[PDB]
Amino acid sequence: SGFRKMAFPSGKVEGCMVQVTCGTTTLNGLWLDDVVYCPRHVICTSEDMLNPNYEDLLIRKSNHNFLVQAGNVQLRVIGHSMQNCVLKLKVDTANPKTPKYKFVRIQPGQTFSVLACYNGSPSGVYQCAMRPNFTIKGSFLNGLCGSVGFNIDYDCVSFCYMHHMELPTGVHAGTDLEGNFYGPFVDRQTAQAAGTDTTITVNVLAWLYAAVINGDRWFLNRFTTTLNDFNLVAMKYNYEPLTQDHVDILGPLSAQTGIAVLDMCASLKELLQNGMNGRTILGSALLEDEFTPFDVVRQCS
Amino acid sequence: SGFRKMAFPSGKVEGCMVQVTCGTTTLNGLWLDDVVYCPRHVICTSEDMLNPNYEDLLIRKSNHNFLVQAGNVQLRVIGHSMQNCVLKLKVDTANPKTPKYKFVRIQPGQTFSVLACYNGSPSGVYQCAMRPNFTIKGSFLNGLCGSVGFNIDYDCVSFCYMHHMELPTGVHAGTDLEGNFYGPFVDRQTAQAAGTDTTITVNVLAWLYAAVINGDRWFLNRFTTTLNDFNLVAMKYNYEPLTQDHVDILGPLSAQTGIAVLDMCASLKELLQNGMNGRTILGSALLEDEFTPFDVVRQCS
Repeated sequence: SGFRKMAFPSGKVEGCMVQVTCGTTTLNGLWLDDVVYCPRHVICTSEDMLNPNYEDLLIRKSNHNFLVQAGNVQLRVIGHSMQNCVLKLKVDTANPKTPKYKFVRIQPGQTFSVLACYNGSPSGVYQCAMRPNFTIKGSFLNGLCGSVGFNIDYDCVSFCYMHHMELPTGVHAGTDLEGNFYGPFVDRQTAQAAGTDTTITVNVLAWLYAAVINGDRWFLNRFTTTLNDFNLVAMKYNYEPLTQDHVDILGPLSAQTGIAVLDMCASLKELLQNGMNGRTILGSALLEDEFTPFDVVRQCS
Repeated sequence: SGFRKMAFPSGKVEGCMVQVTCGTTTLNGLWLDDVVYCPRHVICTSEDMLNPNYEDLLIRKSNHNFLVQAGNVQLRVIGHSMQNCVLKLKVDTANPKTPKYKFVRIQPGQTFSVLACYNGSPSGVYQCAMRPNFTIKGSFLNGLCGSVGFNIDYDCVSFCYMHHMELPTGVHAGTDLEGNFYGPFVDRQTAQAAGTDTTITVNVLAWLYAAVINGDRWFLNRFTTTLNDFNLVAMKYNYEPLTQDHVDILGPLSAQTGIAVLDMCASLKELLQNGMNGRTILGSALLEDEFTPFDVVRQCS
């Protein structure tokens, strides 16, 4: 039938985006209260990025080397500090548009919205997943460093990602808002390998439930299986192993559709082995894994 | 490789969404200056919708039957008026959050962002195309009547769509902001057929250019063709005919990639006839038609 990825409304985040320029390098910053968060690599020349000593580089910089703009306004940097891979630029003006917010570190396979920004100006909003190997796919953040990923729960913006770099493979890597990289990556222009990526099994199951809910059910069979038997097949097709926590997470969708989680696992098992025979599910010719069980519940209920 | 659909930042639209309740029916309204725009079918009972005389129904209603809420605020309806299929509720308070805006009527095959809203509260943002048959696919606006589609150019929000209804097939139908339906549809609960849908040829070509730009070029062949010869094949696979205006529209992408528009048409011709042989283009197993040439230019340049 049809099922679209949905991003959170970006309004609350838009009012926090600023421009941070240092030398010939301009990237995006996040302005929350009297602090502007941005990738520490803003201080690096192209040469510096090859093997930066950030401690030593940061020391040479002065406040007045950091040009922070919010629209047409110029915010004066009062003090600069480094927390892991993120720079914290203290300013004398609290952002009046600061929303209720938390910093959160998300798990692999979870989803969030990214407000893609160029030089402090919002350009667009994307929905994406953190891959099991802690990268983001889609070639949508190229040179848009400092753009942030988030989720909105009630009135609160939970910031979970800040874009730092493209790996040589083109995939995106970044940090949480405390500047800790997702995955084994470092903010240096060197060869770095992402792990083997795997398909997010729980998400694919969620999406199949979505398909049933939307009347697209051709793939449903009258088999069931055990987690153990299913996971043998999963490993073969580079699917993340399915846990009891995952099964527990899928309960509401199982209850809504009257399809036991392990029965849905049996239908996936058959799709993996036989393919889709030139057929589509929710208008897609492949199995989609960037919708969480929560995403499906929110959109389908 | 990878290429994600991007919605416009929704902030400017978020501040315009209101709740309009009439009887047991609650839907979304657009609050611009001292006017609230919403589907006229808000005044209809479930029974009324089967065959409404809107003129007669509107007459029975009074201002005080229209409950208009902006967050926790209650806006008093000063006067109510009907322009085609949209109700215009005059209020005594101008929206202080009114952005620079235009009302525009878009062409079939064009794209826009939809701020999906439930009862005046923004829930999410989607990117979509107006199908050649003047419907919207994706089952994302169900019961979210009054949600609006838009584009943002510079500082200006160009409103182009207001959601009214799902056709019995489940696809979405709606109007421009002057209340003129897109396509042959009416705001009545009766059987209505959408035209045969066709694939948006110019958009598919745009997306192939996108694929080349992102290093995914396996489908490129050393053939060319004429518009006439191509369009013979297109008609066979229910593709929109390609015009010189379309070719002219694709010029910048042709210039960026060094691939003549008619040469790209020849590669599409081959994809249509032979399929994709279990291969993907930009991570998709089918030919995507919801990215305009403009969308591709904005995202890839």
